[PDB]
Amino acid sequence: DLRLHLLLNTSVTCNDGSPAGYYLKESRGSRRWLLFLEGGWYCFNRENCDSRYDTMRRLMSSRDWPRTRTGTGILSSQPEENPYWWNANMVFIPYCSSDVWSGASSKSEKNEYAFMGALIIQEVVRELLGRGLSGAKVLLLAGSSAGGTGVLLNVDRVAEQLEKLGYPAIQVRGLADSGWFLDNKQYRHTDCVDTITCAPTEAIRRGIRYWNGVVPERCRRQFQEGEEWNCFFGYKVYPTLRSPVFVVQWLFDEAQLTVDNVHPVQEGLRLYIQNLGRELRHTLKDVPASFAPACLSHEIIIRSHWTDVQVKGTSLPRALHCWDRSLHTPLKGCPVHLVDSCPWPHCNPSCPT
Ligand SMILES: Cc1ccccc1OCC(=O)Nc1cccnc1
Ligand SMILES: *[C@@H]1O[C@H](CO)[C@@H](O)[C@H](O)[C@H]1NC(C)=O
Repeated sequence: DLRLHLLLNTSVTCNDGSPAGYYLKESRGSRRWLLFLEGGWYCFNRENCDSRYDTMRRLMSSRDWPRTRTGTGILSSQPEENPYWWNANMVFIPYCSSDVWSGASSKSEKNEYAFMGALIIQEVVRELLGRGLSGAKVLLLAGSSAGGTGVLLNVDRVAEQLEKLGYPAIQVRGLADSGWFLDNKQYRHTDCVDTITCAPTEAIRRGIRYWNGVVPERCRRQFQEGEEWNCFFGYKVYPTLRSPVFVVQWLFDEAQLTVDNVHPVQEGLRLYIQNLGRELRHTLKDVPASFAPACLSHEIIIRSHWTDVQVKGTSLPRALHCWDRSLHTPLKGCPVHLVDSCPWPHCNPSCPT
């Protein structure tokens, strides 16, 4: 199991001011480190954050966290469950900031909640250097759903932090799972007046101001003041990134469909769904490290059965291993770019049931 450590710097906090933290299982023979960001939506104003505190409190506070957690999927230490990185040092960072890992604002006389996601990642990295990370050769920052978007927003900052601290030999890389969203037209639509009616772009623009949210520097410089919300969308931020990033994305992601107001399918909805798959596939055509099956699902990398899905005969653990080999051009029988071309959910027989 992975063991809980609360941060020694207790000024870096979850939403309610309790200390943030991480779960760790060391592997002393290994110089590989996997730091995984949890997901779980977000909140963007006082009223909706208050509701989240009543019934989603573990995503806002460490008060009730358990002392241990079992590693699953890519966080498993058994080769049977994790063919890719079973011998690595494993870290699970709980999401308790409700800010897509972007925030840098403390609780104060002016702020009911703290939004410190960007500062939590930096503080975890700092405290791990004293526990073995100083001797690493590869640090893979991974994450699912809001945590996948968090990888995109934070991977280059982790790289800059380690360089400035004097560790230029640690190779920082990202693995973004189910965090690559489209700011597309919705299937049915409403003007932004509450949580359920506010479209992704309008909700993120309000959140960024509420959280004091920060985005990667090169993307910020392209879009400029007031337009930083654009950098939460993978196809817009990815081209600006310098660290290698592997992108895992279902073509018909369930969270994407929910934000699009989609739930015996007639012509209009058939065309909408087929167009969404085509648009997603278009955005990945120049992403050389990617895995994108034609399934209706959400998240995969910490699921126990993540080994089952294949694209063109290649599983996800195999694709990631091929990525590792490519970063030692293309490799015989060891592909890294795997995107389905069939146009309807479950046209791939390996999709999750
Ligand atoms: C849509 C989006 C774009 C960029 C960055 C983050 C985003 O949203 C993450 C998320 O988790 N959304 C969600 C909405 C309702 C129910 N579940 C999930
Ligand atoms: C605690 O965290 C803040 C914010 O990341 C940092 O600037 C500060 O120096 C830390 N405190 C100590 C004693 O390192």
